[PDB]
Order: sequence, then structure tokens, then C-alpha cells
Amino acid sequence: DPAPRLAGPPVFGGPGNDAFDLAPVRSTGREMLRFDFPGVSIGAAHYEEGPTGATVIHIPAGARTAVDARGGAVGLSGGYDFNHAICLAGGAGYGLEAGAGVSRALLERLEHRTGFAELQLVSSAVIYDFSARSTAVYPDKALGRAALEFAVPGEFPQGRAGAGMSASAGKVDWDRTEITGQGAAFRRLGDVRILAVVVPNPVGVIVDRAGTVVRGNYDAQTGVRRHPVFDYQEAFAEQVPPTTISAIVTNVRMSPVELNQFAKQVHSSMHRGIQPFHTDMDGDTLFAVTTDEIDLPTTPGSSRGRLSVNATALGAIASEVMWDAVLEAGK
Amino acid sequence: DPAPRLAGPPVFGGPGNDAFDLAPVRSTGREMLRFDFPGVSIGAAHYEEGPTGATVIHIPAGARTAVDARGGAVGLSGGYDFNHAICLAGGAGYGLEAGAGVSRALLERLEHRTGFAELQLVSSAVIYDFSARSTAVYPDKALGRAALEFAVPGEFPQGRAGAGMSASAGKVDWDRTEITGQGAAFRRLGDVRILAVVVPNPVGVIVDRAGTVVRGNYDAQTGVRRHPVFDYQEAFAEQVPPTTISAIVTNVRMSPVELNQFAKQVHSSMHRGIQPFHTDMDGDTLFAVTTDEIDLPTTPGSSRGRLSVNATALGAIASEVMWDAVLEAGK
Amino acid sequence: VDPAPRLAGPPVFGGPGNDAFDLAPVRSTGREMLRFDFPGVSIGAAHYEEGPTGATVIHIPAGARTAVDARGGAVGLSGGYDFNHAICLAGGAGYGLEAGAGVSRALLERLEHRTGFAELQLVSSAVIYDFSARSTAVYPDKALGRAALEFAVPGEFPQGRAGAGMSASAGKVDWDRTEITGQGAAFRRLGDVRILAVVVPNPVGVIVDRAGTVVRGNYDAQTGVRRHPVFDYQEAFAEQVPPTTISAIVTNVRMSPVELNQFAKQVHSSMHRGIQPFHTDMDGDTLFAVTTDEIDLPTTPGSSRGRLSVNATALGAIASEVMWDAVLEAGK
Amino acid sequence: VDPAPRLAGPPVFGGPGNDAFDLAPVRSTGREMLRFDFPGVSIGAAHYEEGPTGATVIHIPAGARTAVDARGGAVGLSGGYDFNHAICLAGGAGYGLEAGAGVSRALLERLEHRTGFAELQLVSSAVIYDFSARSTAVYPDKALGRAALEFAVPGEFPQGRAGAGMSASAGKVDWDRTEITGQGAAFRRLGDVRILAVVVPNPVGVIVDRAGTVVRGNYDAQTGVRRHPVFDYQEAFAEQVPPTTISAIVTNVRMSPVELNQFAKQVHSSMHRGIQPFHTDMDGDTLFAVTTDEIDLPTTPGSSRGRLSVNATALGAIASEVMWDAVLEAGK
Repeated sequence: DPAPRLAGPPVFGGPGNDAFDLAPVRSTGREMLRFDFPGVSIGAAHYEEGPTGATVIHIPAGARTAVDARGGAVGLSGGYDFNHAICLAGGAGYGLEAGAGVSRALLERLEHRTGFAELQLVSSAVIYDFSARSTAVYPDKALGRAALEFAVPGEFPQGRAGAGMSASAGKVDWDRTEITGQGAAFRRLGDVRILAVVVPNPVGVIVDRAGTVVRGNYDAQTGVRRHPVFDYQEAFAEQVPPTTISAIVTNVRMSPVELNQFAKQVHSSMHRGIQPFHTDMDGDTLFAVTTDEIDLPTTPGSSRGRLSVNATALGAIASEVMWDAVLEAGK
Repeated sequence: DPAPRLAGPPVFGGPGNDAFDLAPVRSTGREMLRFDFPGVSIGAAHYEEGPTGATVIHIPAGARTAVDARGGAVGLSGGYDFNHAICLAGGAGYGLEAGAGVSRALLERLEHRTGFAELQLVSSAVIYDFSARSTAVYPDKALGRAALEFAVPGEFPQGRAGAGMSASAGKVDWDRTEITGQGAAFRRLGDVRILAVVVPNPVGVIVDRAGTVVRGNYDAQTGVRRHPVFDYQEAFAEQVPPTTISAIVTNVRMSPVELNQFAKQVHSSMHRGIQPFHTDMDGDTLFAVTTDEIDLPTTPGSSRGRLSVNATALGAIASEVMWDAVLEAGK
Repeated sequence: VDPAPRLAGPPVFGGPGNDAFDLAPVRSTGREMLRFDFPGVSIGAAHYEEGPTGATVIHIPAGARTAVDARGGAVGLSGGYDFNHAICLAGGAGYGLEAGAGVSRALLERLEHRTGFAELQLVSSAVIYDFSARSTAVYPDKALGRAALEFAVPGEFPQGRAGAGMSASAGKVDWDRTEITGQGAAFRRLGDVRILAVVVPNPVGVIVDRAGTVVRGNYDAQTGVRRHPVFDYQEAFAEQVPPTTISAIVTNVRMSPVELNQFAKQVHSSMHRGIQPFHTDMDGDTLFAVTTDEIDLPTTPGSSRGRLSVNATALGAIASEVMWDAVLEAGK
Repeated sequence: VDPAPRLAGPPVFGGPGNDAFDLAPVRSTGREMLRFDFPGVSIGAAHYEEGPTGATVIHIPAGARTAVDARGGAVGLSGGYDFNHAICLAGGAGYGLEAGAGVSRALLERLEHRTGFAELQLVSSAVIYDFSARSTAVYPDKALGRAALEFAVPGEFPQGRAGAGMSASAGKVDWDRTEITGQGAAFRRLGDVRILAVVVPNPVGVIVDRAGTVVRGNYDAQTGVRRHPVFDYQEAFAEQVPPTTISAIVTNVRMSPVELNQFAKQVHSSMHRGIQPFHTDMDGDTLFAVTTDEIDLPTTPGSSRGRLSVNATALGAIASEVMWDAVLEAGK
């Protein structure tokens, strides 16, 4: 069982962006994931003064996207069905401003052309990360611009980096909440590529494939993490009466209908590794993005089964890549 | 590991409803679950000639409902935000007819009154159960009427009963698909009551809390069940290039917004016990029903945490009741 | 001249249900038959006189891509599939969804009870609440849906009090001012582009013509005229707060699922021109947009009449006019 | 007399962006000021002359329950929250969502950078694409949103070319027939019931008056008149296929989340009376319905004008008229 990373008690009343001369820092995290996915770049920037940050997935050619905004408390901008970038950030709704920095930078690179087919489309989503620190600094336009400027192919900074600087899990009680991070994972199968990026700031906890609670809801009195349902059920017996933001990027061609159902499938699959999930208190948002490079076969058979090669199959594989990313964030 | 229940190869071309004098049978299943939930009755009927059936949850007072029709291939009638009954049936879209039998019977009990506030509201959902047998018999109006007539308080027939007669799991290849059943579970916590009813006919498999595949995708060549993702990933490496219908019934008062988010949360939670889930091939539909009898406290604290008594907490508990029901169906 | 009143009259209580009668389906002929040319689409309308109530079925045996826009607050819908062999529109409130089950079973029997995936017969159904306009509880049952399918023929539609429109009515600020409507259809061919609109207006609101005149619903027998409901509503607020329409649009033009869904929303909203108010909490307004996928639009949208003149939006605008014509036929 | 033309003119390429200019926000005054009495609601409108483009902000410091009806096919939306302290409407296509970020930051600073849940300042923003109506790439940026908030006052709205309406335009079958619109507002008080409509029509379609006359958009300089787009569309099909509006409705009447959501849909659909076509694939039509939760409706819906005359549907019908008035002010 990993050592605790308790976030500690809230400290509200701290300084905001106006109080500082804020210098973006290129986030490196605890280690770098390297992968091969041409046409996809990732940048991450933070302000130490928060600490808080933004992570940007840049696909300069633009890519078809489906959004599954399933949570009860979503903070989303754009949510477009085609994107040049996805911006994930802390700072609650204020952090949507980071995406404006990305949009503006992309407009400038386009030489301020504004034809419909030239509009640069950025979708952004946010986590509330203010309870995990004692400043009011947030990802502003300048920080989103920096994250884009820092974007490079084939690298992702794991852990406390970008949007994951002050992400945290397990919010039955803030005395038991632990810092998470951001995470990524990548698989290549034949010509198929799947990249998962996640910033888990859940009300729930991170759970591994054995069912062990590995991050969140850590009680310093016991030295042990608990699945929230044990707290909830005892709370009811006593008293009645007395957000995760994520992206899956693939190169497989999917129709709008397939892509949208793929998004829903992968997003629901994350209730395996984050529990509870999709709650009223969460603003869970998944972006499913395809670069539309590889055709699935017209018929779905293989030696492994009559119905084995299709978008559902891809969704099941992508679900595993995403669980791996969640576990990297919690590590 | 449980003994296999392989469904076997499709047999299309069999007789339909017209070929028989169809006698409804009161379904008893393998065993009866007994529970205490005043105002809620359950009836289950089948035709042996299918075998196929319908299961009806009757709440004569009517109850607030949210529907989460999350699957790609849903077969739903009504989907109302207030219901006197929920009808779950086999027979694919033809089995929606069983719900008409329930509606008509309720109209007759109301003495054919038709004022707005007197309309009897039945929501129905279906599974495709024709690949698991060799007739075209389906749950018709007469069978829905019978299921309602057989409804009694505080009993549920587990296993091959009602809508679960010919339910099956694990559909990467039909040579590895196994018969499931229907299942229920019940918990009472203080004054709070939660009943889960499920009819798993998934493309995916049933998974227990340890991560063991316990029903579906059984290979007679090996004697072992496999998680579908192992088949899918190898299929991709080789070739590129070379429904669950459910209800959660509770007595806790929830606003329409809370109830709807509760539905989404519990439904996503079922991706723990059914994998994959919410796929394009599935018509997954969950009804969340409240009899609106018990208030949650106005503030959410307990000795177990500051945020421990609320609708999210209820959703986490209900999720466990539903997983128990799924495992009963697969037993 | 203003249209003569067709007041529905007061609600009547205690009336019998289906099995009180030996119910024979009647092939509905309405006031007039619309004739049109659209191979692959058949319309059947059946009623029970004892209601009076009925069902109208659109049968497209090839199956057709469909978008559903269930925009009202009080929708009664079954199936709502993205691909359909038939659409069933019926009276009887939620009980009338049973008529669609009759259509489904009849189609299953035509397929010799085959049940493979590619042969599942898909029927979407929607209903109106028509019990305030008569004094029985008879509803469109499985037998009536079956009969409407059996009566379906290409190129004909019975206007007026026929099928699902038999007891449709409009203008429900007060039941003393509610008038019987009917069902309606209209058809246009532009080259080989074909657009068929079918509507069963049972609105809370009233039917309005292109000049803005209220022509069916909210007839005040004390004044002899119809005025817009908003006059009643605004007067009611000053006093007391002191200081369903089911429809289908069928076309032969290929539209992607995304285009077709937006087309549905556009055409459905356009009906707030002819029905006012519309899309209210009290309404179960449901439109089915169906394409038989026969004709492509040009790859680029230009013509002599503009750079953006030939596209799904353009088709939506044309279809919206066909639908308004259909609404006015229902109210006529 | 038919209105004089306000043709937008052809698209112009190569124009500069924000930092090419020393951009000073200007408080927009429009052609005329609407004055009204609705304490708790403030409106600010700011523009950059160098665009010309602008933003219009509705500030409700108590916070207000909101329903969003993002019905168009090409929506540009940020937040879309069910509870808002401000609504920001802006030009600049998706880039103009940045104006809302300026509003959010300004509100955060008024709260002394407090960040507890109950103090998060929630701003929903929507945009129009206004770059075809001018020859720069200037957009509403964070500074302009901040300025529009700072300029917000109760009881005033600048009609016409002001705020987000500075470069709004209508009628886009062909750009040679597109006309500048503006923004518009209307207000009614019925007792102590208050209804404010704000609209920024940038439609593909045209603005239509209550008589059915096209009054802004699709002006053909070769004929000197405006006709409905459907005439162009139908002619285009015969030839080539041979054989955004952003808006808010604010009221003080308490509505549950369910009523408020249906109210939004009803009022939004009603705008297809004044804007035609509407809700098209080409439009990003987004309506915000906001209630300040001050007045209850009576528990039962009766009055002298009918049994079902005082309810959220009634309120929706009245609000729909206020909105049509606002649309006509924008087109005037």
C-alpha cells in the first residue's frame, strides 16, 4: 500500500493571480512517458504559486471528437465535435480561461484567418483544486498559452504536472483526501494507437484491478484507505434516522455515432478504477478523439471470435489503457 | 468457478406465438428472495414454449422515476418520469407488447377512468433473447397481464424466471455465450430501503468483486472463462492489419435532478460487474424509482465524514445492491 | 370568412372501455383524399367509431433511417428507433402505444416469424391524449394497429377526422373553447426530391395560418371568434397574480445521421409558426424525420440563387413549408 | 414603407487581430436606450470600434437558476451552468468565449479571490460568428468582457448596433443579400411579474414580423425587396437537383428546474416565428432561461379566462411575445 499523500485542511483566504508576477513553469512530473503517435502533441505548464496547472493535447490537423459530460458538476467550454486542442486545467471554472490562451495562440499561428473551415477549436474542462492548497491562483490565459508552447510529440509528464498539480481523491471527508496527479498510458496493436490521458480529482477513490483502494480516503488514525461505501453505509445507519477530466485519443476511423458510443463506453468503464464515479458532486468529462487514419475491417471476425473486431472491441481495449492511466495518476 | 451453461448455436426458423396455445406460467426460478418493501410488488411469468418471459415491478401508488437509457441498442416504451409499473421482458422489440398488457390491466382496475392524474403509466424495456433458443415465441400482451396478476409483495424469483428465462452473457462469439438469468438483492439501512432488480443479457461478461469472470465467454476447449478484452486485443493484433435492463427502487426522497444523477451513477457502477458495458451493441436501460417516503437530513455530516449522508452516498450503497443482484443473476 | 366552430364540448365521465364493444376497425376515409407519388411509403388509417379514436401507420418496408425529436414535456413514445419499418401515430394516450405492438406483430408474421438481427421489424409509436374529446375510454389496441397496417397503401392520405386524427383537438386554455382538429398531410416534389409531411395536431395551443390568423382552437362562443391564447394568458396573470402534436416528415434525400437529427429539430421548431404555443410542458410533441436515402445532394451547395442554397438546411426550410400546409389541412 | 437596406457587403480578407490595435473598450449606446424596472439584473454592453465587435453581459449578483437550450447545430458555449451570476453574449466566434473569462475574473476579484464552493462565480457564455460582416479579426477578449461587466447597469439596454450586436447580421443564402441586424431587448411587467428578453440575432435565416413580412435579411439588391429564404432554396433545388442567435429570457417567477427547462425549450422554439429558418445546422442557436425566483405562481391554474390559464406554459407564451418584440428591435 502506497504511503499517504494527505492534502490536509482547507486554507481559504490566500492570494490570487493579481498578487504575483506569475511565471509559467514547464511541468516535468515524476517521470516522462514516451510514446509514438504522430500528429499528437502534449504540453503541460504550471504556476508554482498555486500550485496549479494546465495540460494541453494539441492535434494540429484537427480531429473528430465526442464529449461525454456525465458528471453532475461539469465545467466545460466548447465541447466541439472537432478540435485542434483539448485543454484540461485546475482552477475550477476560472481555469477555463487557460483554453482561451490556447485558442488565441492558434489564431495567431493561422495568421488571424477566420474562414469557417479555419476556425481553431479548443475544448476545455476543469477540476476544482482549491481545497488542496492555500492560494487562489488559477490557470489563466497566459498559462494555457505556455502549455501549448511547451507541447511536444510523444511525451507526457506523469504525476504532479499540469492540470494534475493539485488534483486529489476521496472526499467523504477532507481529512482523508489525498493528492493524486495526472496520468497517461499508451498502447499500439498492429497499426492501431490508443493514448489515454486523465486528471482524476474524484469524490471517490482510485481502485486497482484487484479491488484494492490505492489512493484516497486514507485515515491517519488507522493507516488504511477505505472504500467510501463503507463510510456511506455506516453514516446512513447512524443518521437516517438518528471530478475526473480525461481524453482518449485513437487513430481508428469511427463514424460520429460509433465515436459517441465509444466515449460513453470508455467513460463508464472508469467506474472500475474510480469509485464512486459519475456522481452529482463530480464534473466528470471525457473527450474521445480520433485522428481518422485506420479503417476497421468491414466484417468483425477473427480467430478470436465472430464479433471480435469492431468499435466495441476498441472501446474495451481503450478502457484498459484508461485504467492504466488512472493508476499512473494515483501512483 | 461455476459449471458452464453454454447457450449453444443459434436455431433460427422455429415456431412463433401463432403456432401454440400459449399458457402463462408463474415463474419461480431457482429460489425466492424475500424482502420487506411495502408498496412494491413483483410478478414474473413465462412461456415454456420460448422459453421467454416478463418481470413486472408494480408500485400501485405510482412513483417518481428517472431512466438512463445508456446503451447503443435500446428497446424502450414510455420511459416516463412517473410509473405505476416497470415491465422487463424478452422477445426483443416484440416484447414491448407485454407492457401493453400491464397498462390495459391497470386501466381496467381504474374502471376505465382517463383523467390526466389517473393515467396508468408503464415503462417497458426488452432484451433480445432469440439467439439463446430455437423458437420465435415472445412476451405478448397476455403474458404481461399474467405477470401483473402474479405480482405479490416481498418476493422475487431468482435465476431462470420472467425476463431472465433466456438471458445470456458473453457475445464475442456465440460458441462461448452462457445463460444468465434475472437477479435481485435488497438492503435496509435504518429506515432506508433499496431493492435492485436486473436482467443481464450483456455482450460482456459478469465479473465478481475479486475481478473473476464468473459467467459468459466460456471456452469449452479450455474449460475457462476469459475477459473479452483478451479476445478483442488479440483480434486486433491479428486483423488490423492482417443488453442489461435493470431497476433500482428506493424509498428516499430525491429531487428530479438528484434522481436523474443517481440513475446515471448507479448505471455506470454496473461496469464493475458487467464488462464491457454500455456498448453500441447493448441496449442497457436502468430505471431509478423512488417511493418518496424518507427525507435525507438537510446537512450531510456524520461520525463517518462531513460529506457522508447525501444522494451520492445513497448511489454508492445502491451500486453495491445492484452488483449483488447481477451476481445472483449469473449464479 | 372565418371558419365555422367545431367545439369539442365538455368532458364526459363514466364511459366504457374496449371490451364493452365488439370493435370492428373501419378504414378511415376522412373528408378528402390526398394523392401523391412516393413509392416505398404506404399510409394506413383505421378507427373505431365507438371511441371515436384511431391510428395512422406509415409503412416503409425497406426500413428507413430516422431521427426522433421528442421535444414536448409530456411525450408518449415507444421505440424511438434510429431505423424504422413503420411509424404508428395513435390516440388513446399511453394506452394507444399498443397499436404499434399490433403493427410490429403483423410485420413479424409477414417475415414468417424470423428473428435474426437484420430482420427485426422496428416500429416507433407516439400518441395523443384524445379522451377529453369524447365520452368513452376506447383506445387504439393491437387489433387497430394491425388493421391500419393492413389498410396501408401508397400515395393516399385521408385528410381530417381519420386515423389518429379522429378525436384530435386544439386550444386548451379552457375546454369550453377547444375545437376538433383532425390529421393532415401535404406533399411536394421538386424534380425527383420528394417530401411528405404527416401531422396529428392535438395541441394545447391553436392552429395559425401564414397571415397570423388563428384558424382552429380557442373559439370563444361568447364572442364568435378565435384569438391567440396569449390574450387569455396575459389577462389571467393580470387577474390572479396581482401586485401534443405527433408528426412525421419523410424525404428521399440522403442525409447523414447528424444532418438528419438537425433537420428534425429544425422542422419541428418550424411548427411553432403554425401551432402556438408549442413545445409546452403540457404537450408531448414528437416529430419523426425519416429519409429513404434515394437521392444525394450535390457535393457543393451553390446555385444561381446563392452560394449556400442547396444543402440539408435548405431542404429543412422547404420541408417546414410542407409541414405547415399539413397542419392547415388538419385544421381545415 | 419597406425598411431601407443595411447590406453587410462582401467578405474581406487579411485583416489584423487584437494586438495590432491599442484597443479601448467603448460603452455601447446603440440607437436608443430601453428603460425598464427589474432590480437585481444589470446589463452592460461594450465594443471595440476596430472590429467592430462587442459583448453584452447580464449580471445577476444573487445568482439565478438557469436552463440552457443549445438547439443549433453549430453552438459556441462555455459553462452552460444551471445557476449563473452572469451571462455573456459575444461576437468573435469561439474566440469570443474569452470575454466570459474576463467577466469571471472580474467577479472573482469582487469576491476578494475567495474560492469556497458557495462563492464560485458562475458565468455562461455564448457567441456569434461575426467575422463575415467586417474586415478585421478583432474579437471580444478578456478585457472587453471585463469592461462590459464594469459598464453594467440596471434598467437599461442599448438597442441596435451595440455590444454583441455590433456586427450581427441575417440572411445567409448568399452573402450578397446579408444585412446587419443588431441586438434587441423588450420588457413587460404584468403586476409584479417581470419578463426581460435579450437577443443577438445573427441568423442564417431572416427576421419576420407578425404579419409574415420579411423585414431584415435576404435583401436582393436586384429587386429592392426581401423575400423568404425558402423561395431561393426551392428555386435552387429545381435548378441543381433536376430529375446563430444567442438569447436570454429572464423572469422573476419561481419555476422548478423541470418547468424552467421546458420553458426554455418553448420560448426558444417560439423564435422560429420571428427568425426563419431557425435551429439549423448552420446556426449555433442558444437560449438561456433565467429565473430570479421572487414570485410564486398560484397553486392552481384557473382564472376567469380559463381553467388552465395561469401556469408556466402561460408564462412561456407571454415570454415568447416579449422575445419576438426583442427580435424586431434588433432588426429595426
